[PDB]
Order: sequence, then C-alpha cells, then structure tokens
Amino acid sequence: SHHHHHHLEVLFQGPHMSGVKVRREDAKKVLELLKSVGILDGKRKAIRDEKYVIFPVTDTNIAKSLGLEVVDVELPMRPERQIYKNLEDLLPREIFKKLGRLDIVGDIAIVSIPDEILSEREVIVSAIRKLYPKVKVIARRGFHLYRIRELEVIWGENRLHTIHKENGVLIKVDLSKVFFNPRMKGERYRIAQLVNDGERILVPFAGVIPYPLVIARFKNVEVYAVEINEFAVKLAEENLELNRDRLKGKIKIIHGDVFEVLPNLPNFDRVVSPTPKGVDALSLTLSKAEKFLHYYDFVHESEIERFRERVLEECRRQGKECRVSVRKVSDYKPHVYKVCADVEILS
Ligand SMILES: Nc1ncnc2c1ncn2[C@@H]1O[C@H](CSCC[C@H](N)C(=O)O)[C@@H](O)[C@H]1O
Repeated sequence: SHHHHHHLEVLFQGPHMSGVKVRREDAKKVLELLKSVGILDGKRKAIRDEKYVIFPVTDTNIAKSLGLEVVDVELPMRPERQIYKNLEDLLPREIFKKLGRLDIVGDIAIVSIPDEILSEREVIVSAIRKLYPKVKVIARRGFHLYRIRELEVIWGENRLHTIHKENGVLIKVDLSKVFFNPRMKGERYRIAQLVNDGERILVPFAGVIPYPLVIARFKNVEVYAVEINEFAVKLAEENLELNRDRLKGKIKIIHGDVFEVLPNLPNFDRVVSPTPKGVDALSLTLSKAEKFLHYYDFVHESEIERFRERVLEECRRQGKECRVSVRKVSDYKPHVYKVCADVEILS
C-alpha cells in the first residue's frame, strides 16, 4: 500500500528557500499576519532595501493564499552565536540615538523612550532582552518630594521591586516607591574608601541606605541616616537586617525631615549629602560637619566656578577654614553635570 499525502507532506529534509516581498509601509502588518498564520521562518533573517522588506516563510502556498508576493531569495541564517556588546549593536542608529541611558537594577531594566520612537517599542524591548537575557522586567522611564521616577512596565513581570547587588552588599529596592541610582556605585565605594575607622558619619537624604551600607561594609564606623519617605525607611530597615552579618560598621536609621532633624543632632566627623536635585542643603549639612563634607549638586558647566565660590562663601559664613574641591561626578544632561564638593575643614 501507500501513505496518506497529509503524512508525506512533512518529510522534506531541505531548508526553506523563499520569502514574501512587501512594501516597507506594510511590513509591520505583514509580520503580524505571518506570525498569526504560523508560517514565519525563525531560521532566517528578514532583509530590507529602500522600498521593500522580505520576510522568510515556511509555506509559500499559504503565503499566496494570503495575497502575498512570493520570491526566491537567499536570506541570511539567524545568528547562533551572539557577540553583541552594546544596545547600539542591536538597533538602528536613528532609534538608538534617541533612547535615554539604560540602567540595570537587580533583574529590572529601565530605559527612557520618547513618544517619538514609542512606535519602535517592540524592537527596543527585543534588543534589551537580547543584550540582557537575565532581566525579567523592562520599564519605561519618565521623570522623578520623594523623587520617585515615573515608571511603566513595558515587558515582563508586573513588578518594580528587586534586590540589587553592589560593592559587596544587598540592596532591596521598590522603584515604584523609592529613588535608587545604580550608577552611583563608584561614588559610594569611593567615599567608603576615604572613610577612617572610628568616624561618626551623617547621611541626610539616605533613601534605602545604599551609602551607609557600603561605607559600613568597609569601615568600622557609626552612620546616622535620615530619610523622610516611610517606604524607603521600611526598605532601609530590611536592608540593615539583610546585610547585618556582613557590616563592620553600625547604622542608625531615622525617619524624618532632614531640615527638622539635623538642627537637633550633635555634629559629625563626616557628612555625605546625596542632595535631591534642585534642593539647597549646603548650609545645614556643612553645619553638621567637623572634618569633611561631601555635598552633591547639579550644576551647568558654565556655573561650576560660581558653585565653588558659593561653597567657600558658606564656609566663611560659618567661621570655618576650608579647602574646597569640586569633582564632576557624571554627565546629567548636555552641558549639565552632577558634581560633588569635597570640603575639608581645617583645624
Ligand atoms: N526633607 C527631607 N528629609 C529627608 N529625606 C528627604 C527630604 N527630601 C527628600 N528626601 C529623600 O532624599 C532622597 C534623595 S535620593 C538619594 C537616595 C540615596 N541617598 C541614594 O544614594 O540612593 C530620597 O530618598 C527622598 O525621599
């Protein structure tokens, strides 16, 4: 006897050699159609020219029954090995160049996407997933009293809490409720290395206490942390307990308003002020410092001189003899820097 045709039809051992040719204008619609129908060939790459896109397909008879122009073409094989290093390696420059910076916090990727390229959301997500296989959440960043970033989940688990690893500590965060910038890992380590055992240190605006955690992880010191957001305070308490067996130093968490709390504290060897953008806490934080102040601010590159001058002015106003050094910590916007004034109080 013989076989049923609908059993034989799947035996062909060779590869798929055809694709459909569509106007770029119709490319998205057609990609969706081909996926829906089930004949999109994952084994090969699509290509494009000035006016046309060619998608690889698995069944040219079904393609024709979709009204599509079938062509015979040698399309590239899908890559088996990936050597992507940057997001730019995975996107058209016209898309990539419009993206804000990409941050990884725990297993969450955060990216800024202007409305203007929101139509490219799917390839953007694809690119990020490829570059970061382990991330489970991709969120779109808006803008930052508690300085929470506006965030919308655009791929993955519908959550914004995670645990981030940095400088030998564990930091629980919930990005829907608290501020956290992973890019400050350098600064936090830097200050931790400058600190000497036996210091008493004050960190106003402490968030989920990443600065105190890193400092205390490396130095036997006492750190006071002041934070007004009760969600951040809660997470800070949990972070203290989560890291307790690896800290050399001690941390005291105070829930309160810096501008109410600090006038009622004793003074400290060192003050570290990760100031909220736009807020001026220089007088108050310097007033709590006996030997060092590390005061963060955001300054236009044409105003740096004036910034240094104002810091020295406030030093004189408080009767302190100081040397002031201003460092560019990071590029914030074009022509605008996150800076740190390192103030050494002389005796
Ligand atoms: N008056 C005030 N008193 C105490 N904390 C304040 C405050 N105004 C703003 N904040 C807190 O200041 C923080 C600034 S963000 C810096 C967070 C943390 N130091 C870090 O390095 O990630 C936010 O957590 C915000 O809730």
